[PDB]
Amino acid sequence: MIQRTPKIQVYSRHPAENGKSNFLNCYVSGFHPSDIEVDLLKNGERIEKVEHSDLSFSKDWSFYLLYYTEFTPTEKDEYACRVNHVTLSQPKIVKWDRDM
Repeated sequence: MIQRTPKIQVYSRHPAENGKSNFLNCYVSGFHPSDIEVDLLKNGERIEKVEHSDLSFSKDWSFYLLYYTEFTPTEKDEYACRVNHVTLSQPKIVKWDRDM
């Protein structure tokens, strides 16, 4: 058996075909087992509709999850990714850097 802690990246992108749109992305990578809980938070509160969740694996040992949704951020609001996994003794909260 193997277990691997997820790596978590939080970042924003504008789709080229719709440059005014802005997406907040969670990239949760390299984890095992696949059982996982992932939320986007806005001001400590969970975001309800998250347009997309794309799950894949490399070889059998490793999963990859892209979690993302459109958003309109102000300089006041705060966004984060919360991840819970059996490898983590406490839920991992990764804040969005407004420069990324």
